[PDB]
Amino acid sequence: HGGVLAYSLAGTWYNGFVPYNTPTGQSTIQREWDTYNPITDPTDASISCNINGASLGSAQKSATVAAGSSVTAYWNQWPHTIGPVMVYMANCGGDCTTATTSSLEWFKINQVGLVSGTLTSGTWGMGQLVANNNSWTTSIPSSLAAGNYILRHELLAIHTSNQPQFYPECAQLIVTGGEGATPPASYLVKLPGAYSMSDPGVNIDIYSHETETNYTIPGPAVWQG
Ligand SMILES: *[C@@H]1O[C@H](CO)[C@@H](O)[C@H](O)[C@H]1NC(C)=O
Ligand SMILES: *[C@@H]1O[C@H](CO)[C@@H](O)[C@H](O)[C@H]1NC(C)=O
Ligand SMILES: [Cu+2]
Ligand code: NA
Repeated sequence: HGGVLAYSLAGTWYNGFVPYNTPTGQSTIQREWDTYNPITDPTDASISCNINGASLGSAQKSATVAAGSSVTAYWNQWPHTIGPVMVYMANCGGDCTTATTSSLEWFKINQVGLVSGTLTSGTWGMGQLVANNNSWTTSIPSSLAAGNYILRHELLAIHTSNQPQFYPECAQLIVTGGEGATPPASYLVKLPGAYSMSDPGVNIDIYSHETETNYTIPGPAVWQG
């Protein structure tokens, strides 16, 4: 329970949205997310940028960063330790502030699932996130084409048998520089669309598979540039 409260993007601090408070008056690079609760339906309409995922209009900011830049997301004191961490991006195809995030083409730039051990006693990316000051650091691909992008962080907590808990947040970026590269169509997915309850990593009971050492992370392959 929680989410991304703030960012450090290419050396600069950015405040995130404050959940449970009204969006009126708030100003952030982050899309509006209203509660600490997970999205439990993998096909939920708002799974791209959480509920309500709304733009802040004139108060909506965007972080300008070079392709190749390091981007860090900071969480609350995150209480869950079992499941993957995933970082996605999507071209807004225009202004991000006016973009419907559920219509975008999402590609994955970083993930860490089961690093070693078994589902129930192993090391997960989410455990690594907690251990690293409740934060996750990865780079925007060096080659990425300049443009307007959403940067999306997602935690999939799978500690409750057969109930996935998706915790997504979105931040608006202006990506500068780069080398004009775009991910091929095979890396691109929709949100919702990418996930379902037939995915082995989504509809999972870890407690009936306590010697299992494989975990196929849901969603597409990672596009590193
Ligand atoms: C730990 O994260 C907090 C934000 O939650 C940040 O203010 C602080 O600088 C971080 N500390 C270190 C040592 O990275
Ligand atoms: C682990 O491996 C088996 C095949 O050996 C596969 O059927 C199963 O879905 C995998 N589980 C996950 C969570 O990826
Ligand atoms: Cu929780
Ligand atoms: Na904008």
